[PDB]
Amino acid sequence: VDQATLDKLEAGFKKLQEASDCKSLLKKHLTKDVFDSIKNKKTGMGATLLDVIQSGVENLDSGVGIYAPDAESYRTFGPLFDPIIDDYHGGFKLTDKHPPKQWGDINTLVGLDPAGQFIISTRVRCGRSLQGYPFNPCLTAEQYKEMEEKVSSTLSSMEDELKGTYYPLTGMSKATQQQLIDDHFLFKEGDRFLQTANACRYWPTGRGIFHNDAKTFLVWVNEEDHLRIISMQKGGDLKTVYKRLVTAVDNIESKLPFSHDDRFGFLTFAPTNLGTTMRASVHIQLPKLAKDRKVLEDIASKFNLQVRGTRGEHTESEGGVYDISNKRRLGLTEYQAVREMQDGILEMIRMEKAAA
Ligand SMILES: Nc1ncnc2c1ncn2[C@@H]1O[C@H](COP(=O)(O)OP(=O)(O)O)[C@@H](O)[C@H]1O
Ligand SMILES: NC(=[NH2+])NCCC[C@H](N)C(=O)O
Ligand SMILES: [Cl-]
Ligand SMILES: [Mg+2]
Repeated sequence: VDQATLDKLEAGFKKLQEASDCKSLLKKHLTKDVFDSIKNKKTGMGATLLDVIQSGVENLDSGVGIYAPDAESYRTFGPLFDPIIDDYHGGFKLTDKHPPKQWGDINTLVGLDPAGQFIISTRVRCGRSLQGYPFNPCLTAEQYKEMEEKVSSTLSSMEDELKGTYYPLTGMSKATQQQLIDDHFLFKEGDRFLQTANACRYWPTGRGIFHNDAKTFLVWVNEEDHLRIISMQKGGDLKTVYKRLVTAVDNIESKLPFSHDDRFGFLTFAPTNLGTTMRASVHIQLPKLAKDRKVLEDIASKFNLQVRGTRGEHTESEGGVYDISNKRRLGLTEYQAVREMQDGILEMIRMEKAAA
């Protein structure tokens, strides 16, 4: 590590202290004992502790605040990642090791809201990393194009329900883009947390979205992760949604080599998406229980569920519509993950029905 870097790190660490109102896991776990212990480390690709915490330092409002420039970062800066991963994922020790991929008995899933008075839509996604490629911050503009090439090709061989067209962000009309974002299909453009983590370089080169005409199956290309395999649709038919995602992933996995860590499961750019990389969500309306986003969040937390705005994380709820999903992704199976969301939603719906 050079000198200019340490200057910004020492300056960054101090900033986290003078932010009495900062509640990010970064501040909560980057002790002076942890800071000094690794701030002088660098990875084979030149990633430093600054490339890891820069986003959380510049955005005190972050909930986590860090990212892994390359797979090696997860271990080079273990002292910092390890405790953050443990806290977030509901308890993941140092000796712990994520379990083997297990979709589970899909047949055991049920409809989330029959009467259809609360649930608007259901969605489940996973994240994958192409072997041979580092994470965003370590990518060259040429690598974004290479990766875009590989993924688009592999997806052109999707058949039946999973058959669709790849739409590059480069050349996409502002109208088409804005609509796909507003319809909750396409990832938003320019996220401050990602920008400051240098995850958006050369934008929009190599970025794109693949999806079948129904747009119930989608693959985000080069946003936060190399790939994001999405399955979504209106209603609470979690069974179908999950089943579809499973089909897609198993198929895609037989064609593209994805990075998998003996301990962290499937590797991702961010620590909250490790392991199963699964975020099973629903856009739900709970008028009585959501009489204060805060009281709703306290309820959901008891079920290991997370609450997000209608347009995604770091956004507000629009017209009572909230994004509730399983928070944990590492330390449990795909099946267990999707189940925490299922079980959690079923109870909250009940609590809502009995609510005064
Ligand atoms: N259950 C859902 N129904 C419809 N859209 C969803 C659903 N869950 C999330 N979304 C949409 O996914 C997009 C990305 O949201 P974000 O919070 O970044 O989640 P992620 O990165 O895990 O996919 C946003 O448009 C959000 O509105
Ligand atoms: N997509 C994600 N990694 N979301 C969770 C972290 C988001 C942001 N870096 C924060 O810590 O607030
Ligand atoms: Cl994260
Ligand atoms: Mg996202």
